[PDB]
Amino acid sequence: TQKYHVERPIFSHPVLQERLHVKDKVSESIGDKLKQAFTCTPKKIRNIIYMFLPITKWLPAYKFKEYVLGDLVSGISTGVLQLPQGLAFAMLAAVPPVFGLYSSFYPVIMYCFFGTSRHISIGPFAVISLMIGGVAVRLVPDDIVITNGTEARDALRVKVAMSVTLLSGIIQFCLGVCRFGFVAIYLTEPLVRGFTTAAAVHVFTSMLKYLFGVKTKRYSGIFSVVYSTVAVLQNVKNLNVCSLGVGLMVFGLLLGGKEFNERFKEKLPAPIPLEFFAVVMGTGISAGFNLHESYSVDVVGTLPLGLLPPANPDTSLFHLVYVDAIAIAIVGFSVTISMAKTLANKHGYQVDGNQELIALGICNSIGSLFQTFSISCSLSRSLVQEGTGGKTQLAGCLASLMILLVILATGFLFESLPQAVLSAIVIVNLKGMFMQFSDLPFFWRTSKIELTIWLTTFVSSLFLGLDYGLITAVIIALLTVIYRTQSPSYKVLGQLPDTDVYIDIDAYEEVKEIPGIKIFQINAPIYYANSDLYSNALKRKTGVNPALIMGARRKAMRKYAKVKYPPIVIKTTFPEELQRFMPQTENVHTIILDFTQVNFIDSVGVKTLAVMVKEYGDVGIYVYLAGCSPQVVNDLTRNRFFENPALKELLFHSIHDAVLGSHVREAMAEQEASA
Amino acid sequence: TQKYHVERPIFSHPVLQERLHVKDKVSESIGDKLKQAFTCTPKKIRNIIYMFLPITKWLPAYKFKEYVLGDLVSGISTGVLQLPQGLAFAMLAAVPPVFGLYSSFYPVIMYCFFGTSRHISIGPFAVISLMIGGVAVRLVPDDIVITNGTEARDALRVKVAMSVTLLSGIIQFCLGVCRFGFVAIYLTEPLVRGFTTAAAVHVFTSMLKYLFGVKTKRYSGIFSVVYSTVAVLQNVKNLNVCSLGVGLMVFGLLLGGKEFNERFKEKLPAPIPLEFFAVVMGTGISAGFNLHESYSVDVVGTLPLGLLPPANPDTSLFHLVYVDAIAIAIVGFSVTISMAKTLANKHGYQVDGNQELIALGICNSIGSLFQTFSISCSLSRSLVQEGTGGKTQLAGCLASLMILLVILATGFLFESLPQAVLSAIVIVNLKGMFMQFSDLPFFWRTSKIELTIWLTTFVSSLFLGLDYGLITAVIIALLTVIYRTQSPSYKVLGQLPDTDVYIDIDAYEEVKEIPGIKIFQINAPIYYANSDLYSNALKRKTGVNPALIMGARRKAMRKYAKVKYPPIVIKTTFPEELQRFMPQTENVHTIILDFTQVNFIDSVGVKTLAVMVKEYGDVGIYVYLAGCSPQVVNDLTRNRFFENPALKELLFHSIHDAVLGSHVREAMAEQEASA
Repeated sequence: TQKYHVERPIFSHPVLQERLHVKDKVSESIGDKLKQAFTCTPKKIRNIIYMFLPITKWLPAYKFKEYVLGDLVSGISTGVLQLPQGLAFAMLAAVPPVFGLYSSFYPVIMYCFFGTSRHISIGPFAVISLMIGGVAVRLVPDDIVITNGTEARDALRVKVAMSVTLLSGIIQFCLGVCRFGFVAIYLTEPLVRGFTTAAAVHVFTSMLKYLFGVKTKRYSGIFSVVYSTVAVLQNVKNLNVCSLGVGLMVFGLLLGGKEFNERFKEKLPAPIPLEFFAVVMGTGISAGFNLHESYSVDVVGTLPLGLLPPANPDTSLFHLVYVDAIAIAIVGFSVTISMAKTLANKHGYQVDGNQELIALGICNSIGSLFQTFSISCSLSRSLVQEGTGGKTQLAGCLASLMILLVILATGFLFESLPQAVLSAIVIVNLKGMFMQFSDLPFFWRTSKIELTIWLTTFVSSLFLGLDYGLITAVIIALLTVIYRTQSPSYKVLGQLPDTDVYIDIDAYEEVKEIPGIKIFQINAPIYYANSDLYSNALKRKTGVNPALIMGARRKAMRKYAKVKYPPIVIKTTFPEELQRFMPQTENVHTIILDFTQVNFIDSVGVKTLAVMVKEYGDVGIYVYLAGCSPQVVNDLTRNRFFENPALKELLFHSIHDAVLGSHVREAMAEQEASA
Repeated sequence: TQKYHVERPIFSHPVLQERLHVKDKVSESIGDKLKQAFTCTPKKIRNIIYMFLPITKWLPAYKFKEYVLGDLVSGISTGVLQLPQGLAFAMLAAVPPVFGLYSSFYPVIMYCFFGTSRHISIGPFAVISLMIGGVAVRLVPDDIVITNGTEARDALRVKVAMSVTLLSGIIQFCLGVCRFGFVAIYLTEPLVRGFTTAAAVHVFTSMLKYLFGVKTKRYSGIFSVVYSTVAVLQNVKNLNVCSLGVGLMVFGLLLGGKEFNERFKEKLPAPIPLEFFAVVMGTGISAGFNLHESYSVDVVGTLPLGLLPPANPDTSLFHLVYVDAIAIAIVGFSVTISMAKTLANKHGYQVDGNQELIALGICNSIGSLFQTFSISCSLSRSLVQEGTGGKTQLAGCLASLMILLVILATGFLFESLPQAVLSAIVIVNLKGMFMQFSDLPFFWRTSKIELTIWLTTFVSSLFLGLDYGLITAVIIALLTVIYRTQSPSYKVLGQLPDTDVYIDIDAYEEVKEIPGIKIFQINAPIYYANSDLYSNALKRKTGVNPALIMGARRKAMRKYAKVKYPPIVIKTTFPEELQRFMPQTENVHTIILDFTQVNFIDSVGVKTLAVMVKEYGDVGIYVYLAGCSPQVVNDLTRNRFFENPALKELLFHSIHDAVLGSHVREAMAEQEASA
């Protein structure tokens, strides 16, 4: 074997630098980058087309042998779940459900043409629908001045909804083309899991009132979940029993069917789309028993059979829906990129945030001309597509084809459909995300920092609106790194004999401390927020406090009473007469602070290091720096730390190098004192 | 000399760990900390008294020999500047100036008894006065229903001012006693410099309208500076010429006097208090020439001579001044701790944020009973106290004594005092902070990160209210560390022969790369926000892209066409027949990623590292980890990275250790292939 044997001299900073020569520093200029990426080679243009327009990329990669059956099953299940869930979001958004039908067909195909993620399901989303409904209510109130019909009111509501949807689409496209979308590098896996869980709880609390069959005022904004829950709880007295009863029966039936599908996962060739049987039996019972006026239950109502021509929305209303459209676009992009990243990490591939944002923005912008409200990623549909075995985006295309087949022919069958059934089917297909709470014990016993980031994201995202909840979750997520820096290892370390290794004294029982040597290590980049903490930790853990040493020297003195710079370290001037009565200690001649684990030095860090070196020299203690990175040396010579040229020799390439240099200097001092 | 000579075996993780034994892990329990700090020794109680009540600490340390003359001069100058500046803040706060006189005497003495900083000047501050005036206007408008006097209106204004001041004092005390104040570890030196500069510009723009002798509506809140400047500019047409003229003459006189004092700093024994001569000549000219009705200029008015008894403020109004008092307390504490830290770093000592907050809160709370509005640190007075040679807080006591001597006897002399003179003297004594702009070129050519943090703090603190401006300046200040992490060194490094040193290949011209070895180093803690960046940088800079290698192998294949886990690294299975037509490269057998510079590993980092190792093994490339810190090894074994026990041997204590281990494994493989 090749034994670890090296014979080199000491490599402090001056003696190492005198053996090295500076580069020629090859020219890396702005013009060199500028002329590149403009030659317009066929490969470059093909790559640009592939990145911007990805449908032409993976269609030749599609394989008929092993993808067709899975894609067909996934598309069938996606359409089956997309019908009533889309209707539910539509009737939640204070618009007729036919507009939800439009918003379930065009955007999916447009995202298939332009989107990157191949496993998420695109369509209407809950909190987007709540925002749209709140905007429409704020513009067009419940009572407006135009028998006693509401067609004009619904027309005004859909006009303002289309206006805010188009504004959100344009601003999303503008953000995407302006290279915004790098923030997808944020949104940590606990963070996105907590965000999706909070969104799920928001959907549950939003559709709880629709399950109960009670109509109340809609709440949008901060503290929306608690206000909605209070509104539901205050109106439980005014309740209908038959709608709640049928909702509970369909709830139990769907829960039993899902448990049966999970229990018999090995037996059936594919999971049967029980969500279609559920809705068809629900509408059959509603039509047969005629609950719409016998019990006066809420019904989704008549469904037009049309494919209305494109229309230009109302631009003039953009002036009042600035912040609303901004919030809608931010939340939609965040949810879409969150679910895309989650599914990509689940499978193994990757998604592009910029491409997702551009595709979503242009999709919303074009679909707004098609009388469709704002879209996002449907989390429940995305998980069920992942579970059933989705592999491509053509499952969404099949879902859109099924939606179209319903619209043109089957649309009049759902006129007698209770909204409680839609609410309950949304809850049962959303119950699959409440199993994402299983990471809480997965994070408690394992990396509690992920636990607290998950809790912070979930709390700030549930009890507060998503548009500010996610930005504050990201803020505390990134300040978590700051906190982790502010609590370093702070370990004093020695060495075990006849080795280069230097390990914590409280680690392994044979790393004997070198007598007279104290080595302090920090696992932090020692910037302003922890420079004083580092100084205090060094003064405490190593047991060498310069202020305490000076105080002890002064009290011993009073007890016994009855350009050229000065040297950094002054020798002890107290004679043996005064030194007879002293609190004698180990009297370490040097302390070395290795900088192998630091990343950079801040200006406050430079000042703290300089004053530390000055204080220890005033006491009479040499201070050496071990293993400073070239960036750290650059940050030191950047400031006025190296104004005194007699500080370049306090720098050492390694801890062992610093220890050996201290030993050599001690031997030289002893030889000079003797000889 | 002691040459660096070591003879030790290879120290990969298993062979190193088998030579070490785990601790007994001495008991560090909660109860051990709990019983400590409750024995109530005389030293402990004395230290608690010293920390909470510091006036008893440094009074015995006061020396009559070298402090008396400097303290007397500093106190004289502080009182001289405190008189008209305090009057100006009072008449800006929509309250009679006598209340500013009260707010210039009691709080200074109370802070002397309780405050820690020994060089800052305590009194009224501008933006605090703007907030108080805005609150008083919002509660009591300009036109209220109670000849045609305003004494009742002024009484209501001072009542609401005292109420909000007391609320700010109580909440400041509550924050201080609740150990809040650790945020003083933030507020970097560029950040506090920019904050003070923005505050100075706010004072200038606020008192510009008072210099012009025009009365407009007061603006408080976000974008206050631009609104105030627009209000001043729109009313330059409605102007008086005599007040502006006398303001310009006193401006020029004070500028000339300050330049003369600076030019003759060596000659005079002490800088003469020209601010007293200025105000006395101004009020003498105002009384003699009688401008109050000849030119109808603004006059500070009659000044009562009283020491009014303590009164209880209006508690019931607390319900409406929540956010206002919160902002006032936050801004006051921030300014005080900022100037305290700046002066402490200028001199060398340190200040306690918690003690400063407690002292300020209790000072404001008690002084609110004395008909005084909210206080803070006066920046201009603090700098002039620092410059004149302040050493103790008794200079503030002398300033308060001078203010009292003015109140009881000399108070009726300032009845005929134009407000333009007060505005101009504030500007001339505030011009000393506009020299703090000199750090902009000190930061451009030196550590541009400090430049951008300074610019961010100044912009967010000037063009936006201080209460949110400072919190957002802190937010971007702490995200600056995140950005600095997201742009690591990203250097591929080799070694120079016969040494342990490993240095960047683009550094010094003799660090020859070991053939078949690629070493990648990151100066970042490789968490979620830069894991993908690290992977891309490794795949790009080292020229080894596993996806590209697999693609090249597949294209060569198509060209030539006409629990027990599997081993991590699979041997190349392509025969020599297919290997004849290949894009042959260096074919590095290993790549080693040293973790000496990283601080921790995130869960996303663990996943990225695992998938990286898997991909490189699939290609057939060994991956080793060099110099992982014990925290990094703990973070790796924390996750499921070490589920496969054949990954513990990819860990090495040093880069040279990993290189030698790779060499030994290559030699063993060659020996096995041959023999």
